[PDB]
Amino acid sequence: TYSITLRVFQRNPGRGFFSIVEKTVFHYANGGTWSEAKGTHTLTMGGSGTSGVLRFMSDKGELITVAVGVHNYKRWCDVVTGLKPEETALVINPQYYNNGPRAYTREKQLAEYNVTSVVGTRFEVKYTVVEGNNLEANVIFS
Amino acid sequence: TYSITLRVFQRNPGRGFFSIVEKTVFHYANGGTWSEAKGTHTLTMGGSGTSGVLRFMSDKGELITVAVGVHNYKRWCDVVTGLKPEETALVINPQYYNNGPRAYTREKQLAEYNVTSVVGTRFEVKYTVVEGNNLEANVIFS
Amino acid sequence: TYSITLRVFQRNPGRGFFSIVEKTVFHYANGGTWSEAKGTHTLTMGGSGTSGVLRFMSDKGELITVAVGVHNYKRWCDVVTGLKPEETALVINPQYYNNGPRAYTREKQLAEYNVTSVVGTRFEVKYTVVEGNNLEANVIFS
Amino acid sequence: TYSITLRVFQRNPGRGFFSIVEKTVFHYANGGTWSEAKGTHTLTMGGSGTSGVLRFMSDKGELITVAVGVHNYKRWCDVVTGLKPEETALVINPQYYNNGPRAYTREKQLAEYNVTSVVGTRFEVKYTVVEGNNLEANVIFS
Ligand SMILES: CC(=O)N[C@@H]1[C@@H](O[C@@H]2O[C@H](CO)[C@H](O)[C@H](O)[C@H]2O)[C@@H](O)[C@@H](CO)O[C@@H]1O
Ligand SMILES: CC(=O)N[C@@H]1[C@@H](O[C@@H]2O[C@H](CO)[C@H](O)[C@H](O)[C@H]2O)[C@@H](O)[C@@H](CO)O[C@@H]1O
Ligand SMILES: CC(=O)N[C@@H]1[C@@H](O[C@@H]2O[C@H](CO)[C@H](O)[C@H](O)[C@H]2O)[C@@H](O)[C@@H](CO)O[C@@H]1O
Ligand SMILES: CC(=O)N[C@@H]1[C@@H](O[C@@H]2O[C@H](CO)[C@H](O)[C@H](O)[C@H]2O)[C@@H](O)[C@@H](CO)O[C@@H]1O
Repeated sequence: TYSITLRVFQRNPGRGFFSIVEKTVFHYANGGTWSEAKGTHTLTMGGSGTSGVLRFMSDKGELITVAVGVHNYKRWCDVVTGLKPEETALVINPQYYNNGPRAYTREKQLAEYNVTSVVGTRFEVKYTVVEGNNLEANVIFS
Repeated sequence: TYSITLRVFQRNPGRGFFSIVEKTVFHYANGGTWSEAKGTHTLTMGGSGTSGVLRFMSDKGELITVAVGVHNYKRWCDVVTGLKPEETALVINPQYYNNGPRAYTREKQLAEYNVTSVVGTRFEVKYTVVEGNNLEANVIFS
Repeated sequence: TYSITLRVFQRNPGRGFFSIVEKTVFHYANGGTWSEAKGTHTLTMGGSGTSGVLRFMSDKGELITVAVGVHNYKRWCDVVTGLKPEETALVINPQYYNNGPRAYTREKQLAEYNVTSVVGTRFEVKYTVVEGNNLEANVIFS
Repeated sequence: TYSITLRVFQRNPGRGFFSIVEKTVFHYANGGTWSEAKGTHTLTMGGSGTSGVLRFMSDKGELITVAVGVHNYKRWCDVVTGLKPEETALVINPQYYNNGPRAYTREKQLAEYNVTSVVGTRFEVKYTVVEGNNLEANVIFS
């Protein structure tokens, strides 16, 4: 199995304050489960080849998704911003598979990704433990 | 908009103890969001015609999903038990739409549903506020 | 160290739904901390001879406290019901020490305790692991 | 009633990640309760003249407390760092009253306070709504 444990850092009150509004797990690799402990979020997966998505909403209405997973035994991540209300995590997570429009991002196996949204919010995912089965990453909103 | 607020009642320690491992929102009706407050869980939706699923896992390994939504201006619900690890909420939620195998259950517009699983766990969903836009239901594991 | 992990079972929607409104840790035995994981609550203490209290409020307005700790290397518990708003856990926890009015209950070192409040709500604390340093109990509201 | 709603911002992963390990409510002004909603924390009090404390622990072992309250109809705040394990929030909260050693900080009725701990962690409490009965503050760790 693989696990990915996320710590969420929100840096800048001017961007508003984000909370989780959805959590999905893709069905490959015998699926997986999200759990929470001590304010952290862990995705546990049945092997290499699947992923999960957290969707966040800010108190200013901004919607963004963070995807993490393991592809061919290496971690990957992506952040999608500027989402419409109908673009739920249930819509987004499958887009990384079955030759969907985001598959290329999964294939990159990124240990770090940075993107800034249409309303100016800075997002970074950065793995702090980048190899092995017990992976760790910081999700930073700025 | 419609909201459905759930209170989870776990009755019987012999069944183990369940926690939420996934939360999905279907993309119809401009989507929606899950939120938590005072130990309760609220699905807020952009109109009639969509839904969301909570997947639960017990500390004895049992996996079950609870689906709630609004179909043609009336609440509906379903509970699916005996799930395999690969049958995530991401798999289950869409099965209520696009002529999927669970669409019939949504169409019933049930205000109450009772089912007992293969390992003997009793599940009930019961709406306590059954009409209007601010719906309320108890989810009982027994 | 000693830890006590609690699982909260709520049986009867007629009593309303309870959530935690305060958590205290008494200062003996190098204190301790509350943490949450997978819907469970763990009090971790620096040794035998201290305790902590969760105060709960129901959505029907009922206030009650659950105390757990270790006294002379054996677990103990208590439940206090019918609290007034000013009787916070900060008031209650110290009453088990310094010859306070609740010390007698700590001294009993109970592995189980049952009480019914004046409004008819049944409360039970029952330890399912009653010996050693990694203690476990169910807290049952009914 | 007075309420104080807190949003917690953590800026700098180098300081580690903090989670709440205790929440107290002082017994004056008919007490009060802590609640959580959408990742925010609200202290609801029966009137002016009381307070509550959140104690946080980082995953690097640092212990700190944040006190908020209303004194003579104006908000107040304080932060105490470098705590030993036995200095729980149960010890700290009462120190703001009965001519205790921290009363002077309550009496200042501060809308903002900044402190850096001996290990280099910056803490700020800043009220964003500083008047009326529905007060709001950001708690920033850096
Ligand atoms: C080893 C690995 O990461 N493989 C990835 C695939 O994962 C496998 O997918 C199959 C279903 O096709 C099955 O669920 C396996 O258990 C799982 O390991 C899959 O994610 C593909 C997607 O393009 O990438 C890798 O091949
Ligand atoms: C009024 C209502 O509940 N209608 C249901 C449909 O919901 C609509 O679906 C469309 C997309 O087809 C769109 O998203 C609308 O905003 C939404 O109201 C849909 O759920 C169907 C599924 O069979 O049932 C009703 O017709
Ligand atoms: C071993 C044990 O449980 N002792 C209990 C006491 O606990 C000790 O208390 C002292 C403070 O007086 C100190 O904090 C120690 O670290 C702690 O172990 C205490 O709880 C008394 C209360 O009457 O009961 C036992 O003796
Ligand atoms: C109006 C106000 O904020 N008064 C503060 C006091 O609060 C009152 O305290 C008494 C108990 O002595 C009682 O609990 C009241 O209900 C409460 O309003 C108290 O906090 C003092 C502490 O020095 O400060 C103000 O006077």
